[PDB]
Amino acid sequence: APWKAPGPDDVRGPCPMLNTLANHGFLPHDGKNIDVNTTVNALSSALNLDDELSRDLHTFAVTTNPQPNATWFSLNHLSRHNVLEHDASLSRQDAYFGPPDVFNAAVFNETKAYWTGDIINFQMAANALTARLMTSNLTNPEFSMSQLGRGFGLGETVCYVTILGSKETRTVPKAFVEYLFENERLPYELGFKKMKSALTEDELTTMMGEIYSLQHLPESFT
Amino acid sequence: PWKAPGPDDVRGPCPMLNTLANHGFLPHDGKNIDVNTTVNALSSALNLDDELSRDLHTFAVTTNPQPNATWFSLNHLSRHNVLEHDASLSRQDAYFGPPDVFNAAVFNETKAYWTGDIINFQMAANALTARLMTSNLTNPEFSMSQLGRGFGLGETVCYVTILGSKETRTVPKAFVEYLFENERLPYELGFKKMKSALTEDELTTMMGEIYSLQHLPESFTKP
Amino acid sequence: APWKAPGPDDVRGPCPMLNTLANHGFLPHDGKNIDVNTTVNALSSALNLDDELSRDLHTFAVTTNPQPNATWFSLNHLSRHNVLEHDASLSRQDAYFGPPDVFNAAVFNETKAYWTGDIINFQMAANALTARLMTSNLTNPEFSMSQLGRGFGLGETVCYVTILGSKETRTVPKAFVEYLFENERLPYELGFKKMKSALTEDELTTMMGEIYSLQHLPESFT
Amino acid sequence: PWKAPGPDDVRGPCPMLNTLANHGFLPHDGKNIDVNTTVNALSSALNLDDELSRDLHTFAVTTNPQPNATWFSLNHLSRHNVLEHDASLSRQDAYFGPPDVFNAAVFNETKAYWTGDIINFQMAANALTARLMTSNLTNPEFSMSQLGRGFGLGETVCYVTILGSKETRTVPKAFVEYLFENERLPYELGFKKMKSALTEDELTTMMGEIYSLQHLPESFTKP
Ligand code: HEM
Ligand code: HEM
Ligand code: HEM
Ligand code: HEM
Ligand SMILES: [Mg+2]
Ligand SMILES: [Mg+2]
Ligand SMILES: [Mg+2]
Ligand SMILES: [Mg+2]
Repeated sequence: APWKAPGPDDVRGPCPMLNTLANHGFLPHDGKNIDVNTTVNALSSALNLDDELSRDLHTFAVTTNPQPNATWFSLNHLSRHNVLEHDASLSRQDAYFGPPDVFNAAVFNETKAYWTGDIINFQMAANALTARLMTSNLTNPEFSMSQLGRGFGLGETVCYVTILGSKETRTVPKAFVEYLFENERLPYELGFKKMKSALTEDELTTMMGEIYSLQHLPESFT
Repeated sequence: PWKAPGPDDVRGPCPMLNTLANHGFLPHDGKNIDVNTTVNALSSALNLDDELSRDLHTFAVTTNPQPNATWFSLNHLSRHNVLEHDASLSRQDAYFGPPDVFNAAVFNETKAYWTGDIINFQMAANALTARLMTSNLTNPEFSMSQLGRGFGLGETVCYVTILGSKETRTVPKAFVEYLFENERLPYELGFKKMKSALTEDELTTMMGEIYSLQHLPESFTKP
Repeated sequence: APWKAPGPDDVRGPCPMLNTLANHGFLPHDGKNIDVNTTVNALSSALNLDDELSRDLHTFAVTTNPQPNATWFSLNHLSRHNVLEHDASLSRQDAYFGPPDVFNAAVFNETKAYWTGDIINFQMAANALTARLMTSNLTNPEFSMSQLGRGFGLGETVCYVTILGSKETRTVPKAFVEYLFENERLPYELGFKKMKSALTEDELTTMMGEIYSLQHLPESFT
Repeated sequence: PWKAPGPDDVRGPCPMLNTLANHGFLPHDGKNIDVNTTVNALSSALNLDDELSRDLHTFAVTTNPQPNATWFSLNHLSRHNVLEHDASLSRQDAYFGPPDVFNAAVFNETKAYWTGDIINFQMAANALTARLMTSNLTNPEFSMSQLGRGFGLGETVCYVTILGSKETRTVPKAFVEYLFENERLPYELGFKKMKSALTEDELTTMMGEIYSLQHLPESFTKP
């Protein structure tokens, strides 16, 4: 598949998947001026997400554009700390410790430890998210996790399992996920093909609850 | 054979010594255990090396309140922050409740990190890491000395390699759940004691291995 | 593929591949009384080795049978230290430290470190063998490595790369090799199919020289 | 710009300081380097944090034979078993030859462990492990104190993360080969100094990471 790394005047953000889609040219390769038609059609073409889900993700995205009531966004808008970006990411530093947009191999090394099989299931995904939340809470004196941010993390975890893998079996090959994060390239060469049955909002919300139910966080946690 | 403990039979915070008492390898009432009793029990039931068993006994007797004692009883082992410590896999922290008896809610956290039918060292490291972070975040009196940290590493190596294989560094998950939940050796699941006795040097090496696979904060207590 | 773990009265040896072939029933599942017809036909059927190579491997094997001039062997005969079995194995302890027949995860952990890619090439294989030789030399006060034993190690390394992988490209997927060693099961479920062009003795000998040329051992080494 | 060293220009065992002298970040003759010169050179050429640069200077001046010196020259750094040590990646052990100049045969061993076009921390750990074992097996005067062991870890973290990325913990192999073989910064290969300055704490953390990926004997010197 066509793919090109970002250059000096291209922008990227904290989302491994949107970065990947820009690298492949499903989104503008420069990462800029992403309109709602582009978002819906890109997420459909690359990943077979349902339009409603894609449109709602776009609606979230444009809240990071500093222009009031904007209808578009750019990938670097997404990076601003504690808007959509949050602490306890799986592959990025907390803003307190470093720029929270770029891939960090040490953070990802922690996450990967909890993927203790060739196939990632929801318990493993829940464990990784729990670990990262506890690590941030213990080490970051500016740690914050709002109700919204907690929901964002649940959605992000459901997304890498079920959009790279199977919403039906709630599993994904570990290699697919490592490839996406480490390369910001879709794992086509490992055999990845987009899902046949489009992921809906209702399916995503249901599965977010499932991940939540498998986590083992302190009762006082958000 | 196996017999449940009665109200006069003392037990402690160690799932394995409790189990050995229930089978009569140790005195069934859990009391007055001297070094020959410890060594015979660990050798006969589990084929630990005698040097390791003797050194474990030496640790155990430090929990006896009586000075210059050469023996201990299982309830002595429950004394908080002598050999017993926070972030146990199957017991409550002493701050929250009695730290001797099995606690299903705590064990449910631990089991979540044992992802397959076979537990490996990464899974075991993950469970210990999670329990340490949970205690640190929830217990306002949490303590974990370098000594306690080392104790936890030893305990984790013990359930994997004494119920399982030091050679493959794995154990069937069902063996471990059976020991903790029943305090009975998993004979009926096929368990047979190791052919090659576990030595102190092997245990020490494997403690470092578990440590190396954990993902705790860099500032977190080291063993 | 049919496969069964060994039971109490089955015997196994220090060779991960012969153990595997017994588990699949290409060799007698009990590991006993392996005649030359069985060896040649099993290595052909499972792995497509040339008959001459298989016959010569059998001729080596029977030297471990304590019966003088035996025409057959059993897998546990192979384990006897410093006959065909040698120090600096990739997945077994040196005899000085432990029984040198069974898989050891700590030894294999060292070996695997040198397979620094998803595809193992000859430089990586040479590096792993070099590392294990140096580790044994440094730690084992009874370390021995004869000229024959050194040759045996070269052959063993060429075998896991080119019999699980490709003699043509001199590479093998790392996952195939890890699967064979850790499971003593052929990596069929990962996509393994035996080579189309049978491996010959001449090819093996040539490639043994290639591995040798890529190693970085002390000049004083055997 | 870059200028080769002449016969009056002293050089030492550090590929990077030699390189910085060749580019004139350090005095081209390699002499009389004070703390402001060190800090300016490391900041301007490589964007190291100033605290790290100052502490590196403090190490460097211990190699000056003159007591109470606040400066050093590059050849001072070559003094065996002060900061210079055995099992270097690109230099001979002092027992076998001068331990300051680049040695292609030694570097050929090191490069063998850099298996792809990109060097990661496992590859770097492997190269260091191999060189340590080679020196131990071949040099009858081999020495590796805990201090020297730590020095080696720091040097390995430095070529990966100062030429490459501390964020991804990788570097292009060609950048590293270019620095060692030419003692010239690999500008023509696309190298640009890091945007986020490397700190002492980051370096220390990554030294522990390299250590954790090495496969040395359990008895081998620890940092
Ligand atoms: C317009 C659509 C999308 C938007 C606006 C968006 C936005 C974001 C943002 C702002 C973050 C950073 C949160 C943080 O970790 O601090 C993020 C992370 C993430 N996104 Fe997206 N995303 C989109 C689509 C997708 C899709 C389709 C996937 C499918 C795999 C995905 C997977 C992820 C994952 C797994 C993370 C977590 C990264 C980490 O924790 O290191 N995203 N996304
Ligand atoms: C004389 C020998 C022994 C002594 C004195 C001893 C002592 C103890 C003590 C005091 C604890 C409580 C630590 C804590 O979790 O707070 C403990 C826990 C533990 N012991 Fe032992 N033990 C002995 C032998 C064994 C053996 C042979 C095994 C083999 C499986 C074993 C497995 C464990 C495990 C897995 C724990 C952790 C339980 C948990 O975290 O919930 N112990 N032991
Ligand atoms: C009749 C045929 C064979 C015989 C007699 C034989 C014998 C042996 C013996 C005695 C060893 C132990 C050497 C040691 O590591 O100490 C060994 C190891 C080994 N064998 Fe075989 N083998 C045969 C066929 C094969 C085949 C077809 C393969 C193909 C992959 C293979 C792969 C290996 C490997 C990779 C090792 C090294 C194990 C290690 O170092 O941990 N062998 N073999
Ligand atoms: C004032 C700052 C520095 C001082 C005093 C210093 C000192 C030294 C010394 C004495 C050695 C020889 C150790 C040995 O291999 O025996 C050395 C080696 C080394 N230095 Fe530096 N160094 C400095 C800065 C740097 C920087 C900024 C880098 C970044 C790439 C670097 C990279 C290396 C490497 C990779 C080696 C190992 C060479 C080998 O093993 O062949 N150094 N340094
Ligand atoms: Mg974040
Ligand atoms: Mg406790
Ligand atoms: Mg061997
Ligand atoms: Mg040196």
